Amino acid sequence: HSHPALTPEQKKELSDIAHRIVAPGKGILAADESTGSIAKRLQSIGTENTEENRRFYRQLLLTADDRVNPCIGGVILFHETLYQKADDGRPFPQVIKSKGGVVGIKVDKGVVPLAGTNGETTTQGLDGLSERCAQYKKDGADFAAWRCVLKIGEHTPSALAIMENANVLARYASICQQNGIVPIVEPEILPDGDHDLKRCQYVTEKVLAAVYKALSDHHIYLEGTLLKPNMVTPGHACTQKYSHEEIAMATVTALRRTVPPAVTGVTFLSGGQSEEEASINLNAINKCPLLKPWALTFSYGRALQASALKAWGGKKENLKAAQEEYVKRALANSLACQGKYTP
Amino acid sequence: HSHPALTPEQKKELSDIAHRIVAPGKGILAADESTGSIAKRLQSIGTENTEENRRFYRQLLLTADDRVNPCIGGVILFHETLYQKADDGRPFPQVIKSKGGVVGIKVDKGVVPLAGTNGETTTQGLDGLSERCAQYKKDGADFAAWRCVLKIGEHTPSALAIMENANVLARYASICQQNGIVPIVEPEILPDGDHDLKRCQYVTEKVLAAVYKALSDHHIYLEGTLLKPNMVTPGHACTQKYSHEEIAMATVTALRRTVPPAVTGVTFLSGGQSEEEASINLNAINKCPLLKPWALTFSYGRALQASALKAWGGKKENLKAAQEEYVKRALANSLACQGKYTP
Amino acid sequence: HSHPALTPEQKKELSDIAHRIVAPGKGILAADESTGSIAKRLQSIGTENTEENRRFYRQLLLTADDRVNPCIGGVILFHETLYQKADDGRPFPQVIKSKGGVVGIKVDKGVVPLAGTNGETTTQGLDGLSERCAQYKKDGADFAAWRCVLKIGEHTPSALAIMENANVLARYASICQQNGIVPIVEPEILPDGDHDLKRCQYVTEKVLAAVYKALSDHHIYLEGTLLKPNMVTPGHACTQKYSHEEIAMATVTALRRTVPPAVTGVTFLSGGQSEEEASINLNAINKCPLLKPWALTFSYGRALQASALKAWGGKKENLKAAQEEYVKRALANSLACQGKYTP
Amino acid sequence: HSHPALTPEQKKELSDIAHRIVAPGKGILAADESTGSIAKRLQSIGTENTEENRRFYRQLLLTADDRVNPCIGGVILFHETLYQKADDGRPFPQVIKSKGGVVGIKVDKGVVPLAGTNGETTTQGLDGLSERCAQYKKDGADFAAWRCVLKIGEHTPSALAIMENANVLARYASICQQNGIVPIVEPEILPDGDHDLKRCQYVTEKVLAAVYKALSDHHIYLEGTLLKPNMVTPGHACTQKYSHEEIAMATVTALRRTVPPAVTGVTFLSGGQSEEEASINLNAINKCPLLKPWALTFSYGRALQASALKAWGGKKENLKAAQEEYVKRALANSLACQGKYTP
Ligand SMILES: O=C(COP(=O)(O)O)[C@@H](O)[C@H](O)[C@H](O)COP(=O)(O)O
Ligand SMILES: O=C(COP(=O)(O)O)[C@@H](O)[C@H](O)[C@H](O)COP(=O)(O)O
Repeated sequence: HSHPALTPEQKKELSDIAHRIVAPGKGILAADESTGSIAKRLQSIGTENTEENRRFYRQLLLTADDRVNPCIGGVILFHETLYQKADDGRPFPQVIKSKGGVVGIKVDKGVVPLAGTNGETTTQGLDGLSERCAQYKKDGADFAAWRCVLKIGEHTPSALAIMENANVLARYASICQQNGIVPIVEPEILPDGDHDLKRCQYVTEKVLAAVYKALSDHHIYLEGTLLKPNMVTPGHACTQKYSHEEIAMATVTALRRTVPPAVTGVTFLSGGQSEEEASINLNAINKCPLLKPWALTFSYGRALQASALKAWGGKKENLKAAQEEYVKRALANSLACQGKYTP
Repeated sequence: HSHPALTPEQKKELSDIAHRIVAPGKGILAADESTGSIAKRLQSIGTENTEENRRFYRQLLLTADDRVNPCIGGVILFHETLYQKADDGRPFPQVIKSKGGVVGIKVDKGVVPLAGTNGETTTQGLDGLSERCAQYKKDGADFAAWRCVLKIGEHTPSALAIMENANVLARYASICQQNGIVPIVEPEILPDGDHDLKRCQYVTEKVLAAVYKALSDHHIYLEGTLLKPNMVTPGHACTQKYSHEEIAMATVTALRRTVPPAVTGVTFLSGGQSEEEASINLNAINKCPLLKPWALTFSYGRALQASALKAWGGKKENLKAAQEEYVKRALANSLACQGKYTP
Repeated sequence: HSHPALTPEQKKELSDIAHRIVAPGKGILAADESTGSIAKRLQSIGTENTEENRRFYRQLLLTADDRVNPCIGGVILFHETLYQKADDGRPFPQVIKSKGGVVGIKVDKGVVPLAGTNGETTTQGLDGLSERCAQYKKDGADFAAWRCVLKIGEHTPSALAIMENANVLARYASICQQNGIVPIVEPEILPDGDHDLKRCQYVTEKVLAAVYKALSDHHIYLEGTLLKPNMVTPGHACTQKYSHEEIAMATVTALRRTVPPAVTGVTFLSGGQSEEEASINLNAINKCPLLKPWALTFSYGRALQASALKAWGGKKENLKAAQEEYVKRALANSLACQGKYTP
Repeated sequence: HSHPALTPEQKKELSDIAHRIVAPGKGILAADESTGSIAKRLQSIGTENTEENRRFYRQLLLTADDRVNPCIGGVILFHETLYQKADDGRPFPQVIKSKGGVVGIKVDKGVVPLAGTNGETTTQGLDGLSERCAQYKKDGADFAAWRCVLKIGEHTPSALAIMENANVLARYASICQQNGIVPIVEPEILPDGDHDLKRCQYVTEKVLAAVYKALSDHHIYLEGTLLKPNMVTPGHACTQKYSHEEIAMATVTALRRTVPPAVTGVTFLSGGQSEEEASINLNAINKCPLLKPWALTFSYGRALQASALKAWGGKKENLKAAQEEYVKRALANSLACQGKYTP
């Protein structure tokens, strides 16, 4: 029966925020690398994993010149970062906002093993999520991030994996919208394996269909949501080669038959793709002749920081050289999400 | 796992047929009134329900002048009719085809009561449907019709009704596509009751979501399908009044959050709407500012024949006057499905 | 909500019939071999597949001396047989009944291929099943048979196969109970393959769980039903050997964690098991130390007729020798379903 | 596919623990009243809600004379209590154990509102539950408690409520079994409302069916689990009166058609029933002529402490009088779970 989960005013707030993030030419910078995640980053460039270093590396990205402004409609931060400040004592959420970006916050607590499965998982973080979202909202966050991981293999993703992960994404999304936070559903399908393009498109189609059915069961406002899916590509170990147009067609197709037009936008994850690779693919996708009723932009992390982190190396004197690489990719991906990339 | 239900060639055939039916400005004429259905029609105009009369009334519609050609992309026939001929010994499927229309055939066998429910039902017709489709395909049919009925009330549509009806529509759709027949999924939600616009949009959204999840589970090719849903409107007995723009917004909205863009088209059912009423609403719908990734056309029966049948009255001398009323509505609805309706 | 599918009087009738069939020491004789099924039988013994021969072979079994009376609580017949008569012009349903047996009728119309699957199927026969059941009930039938086939392989039974087959079994069961016919749910899992005991128990557990969840969704009266499942055994081509106690434990276990105690009884199918083999296994099952809240009897066909058909060979003079083999197995299985078999 | 969630040794440990708790004549004492729960208790008897008072009241129950030993097979504690000690510095888990009881621990974190529903909820507590269970196991706990609340009303329990609550109970159960903790599934259906016995039995049957289907999907070992359901009774505000035999029949029936015989036992919750009332009903239930393949015992809180708490009143001098009332109810319920009660 009709028992509204959201009021017209609440729907407007969520829809407004969602559109802002994926506005034309705009994308998302994923700087939510968790503890163990960012640790490896700083490691690859002989840099002590200290809170100060993390605060510096983050400030480095969030303070890049204004050339990045029209390219970044949103940036995801980890809990720690959301409460750090720039050298001028300015809170990071303020830095981002001052540059026209929307502040996002990762609210999930990592994946957990699914018993009785073949190395499959689901993710936690629902406990006290409501009050957490109410706080984050007060502290400048307007959208959240929650990653679910699925993988292609012999008997995976299993029916349990798909069903459980889809249900948890809906619970998370539900709680988010209750606190004025735009939830970004992220049902990532690992690119690991030797499977081909077809297998990926198939699993993506099945997974995405289950995801939105769950979202419907939990009464979630699609307009006030975003989707962070994997692009459709062959396994990393696949022997067969495919073109950028082929993965672009497979991607848009898989999305066309599963993602309702009501969904405000799609912010792809680079999932192990090189900076250039992820940009070209995003461009191809936006070039696909088919009809796309939702924004097809980016939500990259490594594909946006790889070069930067490298140019940084931990040396403070390398601040400019590092930021230049980032602004470079941001500009590159701002065009791609418009189908104008031209390297 | 990847076990193709359709080949690329099979998908092309189905997609091609689907697009033909809903090509710009084109709609569908529902002349599949069954035995007891068409019986009441002929009754309302003091006319014996004889096979010859039915053959005449049908010929009357299928032979209207060429003004109807660009307006009719498809017409659904009942079994009997599919094997009848025009006065010139020309098979009806040939008449339709010669005018550029695609021939459709109703394959369901009516609704059956769902035990343990409050007057709810599901529909049968799956037995030997495959061989039936193979035959119909050979005899000129390219798409099929199967109607499922749902109704809004205290505890209806129940979870069983929605789940069962959605599953049967998928089985039907699956068998159709296996025989080169484009299945038109028709999950009609009766307009009966005193419920309002909101209640209808809610039930439509929930029902449509279940429908496409089932279609996905049964591996059906969305591009090779059409959707024949009810427009979103208040109950027939609703006290509150709504405008054509209001039902147009409620309709497009309900569709935007449930119907994947891959679906080639949506052919609305008039469901008790007057000829004019159904035309204006279809126009409003196509006028809705929102983004519509699928064709929003018509699949009317009464809203296309009401006046004709009346002008006919059984008198053969009234052939011209009758056909004129039909051509009138066909032209009226061809514009509407383009958002250009006049008064 | 509470909308009774059955009245107390209707539930009593169904429960009563169900208990009668599986009363202590009683089992079921499956003589519902269809057209192509019984054809091979008569073939193996150089006998023309004529209606008269079928009528004779059937009469041969249904007229065996009274020693079989306490052993047979029910016998399933094919449509044809249900309307045939014994040499004395006595209708077969009357013969069976006069011997204290309940008459059953197969109402399904065979399996159909499931598109998009690896050789998987579902079964049809729901069309006009209601009126069919009303007739059969009038003509002496009190319970029905409907076989669904599932098979173990790489990716089978698939989620579609399990879900579809479980739903159809529920629709069938629902219609049956509406017409005073006790439905026997038969979710057979082919023993084909080289899988082991564990794999079978696993699939059986998963399949059986889905079956009863569907039965619940369709509001079916468990007490007024029976279950005709496959025993838990290794694939026919399995390399590993198992004892009668091992398959008995695997069987009872798989049933204990899926079959609600409300289910009046379980009538196992022999599924390619030799006459002796099926008897010993049924005995072991009834000997299992675990707690069994339902009757664990038989519903054999070949395991009950193999020897008979052979001793017959088509020769009318062999009537006695043939019936003796049948009575032999019936007596053998009457003990087994009591755990008193005496090899 | 076959990917064992539990080893034979793990299954044995869980099954063993489960049987111990519900051994003949034994029941469970629910002393897991949370913070706000036990607060009201101490309030009703003018007693400051201090940790010392709670420690005393708990010690009071866990140290009752040995007459309670054969009556208590298990007792559930709240986190705090699990780490408190008796006056002799003996850890509570040790007190319980020394008396032959199994120690249980509530691991859920309360109910949370389900958005888009009519006051419906689900419960949280899955985050870090694994490590929590590993710790509790080390600290003497062998089984856990997790309460899900459902309620009967106009459109409740809704499909979302039933589906979500059933899935969370399965996740909880899954994690528990991975850490050698026997999970007790508690899908409580509030007795609030003016509904009758029939409505309750219906909802209980539907809810219980969904619960076990979920448990199956998550591959949980039924033998290593217990069920804490509500007895089937009319709403608290129901106008119609029923006998103890009537609710006993409705209860056993609802359980017979939903709870697999593999489930080791059922520990009913008193849910607002008076001490006497809960005892008589438990007796009637065990007196029901129907077949019960699982233990039908108790898991009471108020129905076991009501009189005690009252006789205590906070006064230390009232220790004996208080414990006597508890031992009284424990003895009363030990008989009831055996069908030998006799007021
Ligand atoms: O003819 C129709 C044309 O539109 P569709 O809904 O078929 O598309 C509709 O108007 C329905 O048939 C109408 O409800 C007839 O119901 P009836 O009066 O016979 O009891
Ligand atoms: O007759 C039977 C008796 O037991 P039920 O399984 O019917 O209970 C079974 O033995 C099956 O019909 C058998 O697999 C026949 O298959 P077929 O050789 O014709 O290809």
